[PDB]
Amino acid sequence: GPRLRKGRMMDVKKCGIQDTNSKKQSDTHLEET
Repeated sequence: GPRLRKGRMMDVKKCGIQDTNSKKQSDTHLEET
């Protein structure tokens, strides 16, 4: 009934991947800031 805000179910049944100091790359030559 009362309006709600974001918070829909997300990765809950998954292992919950954690990225502390990890980095990702793409096809185009991209740099991490």
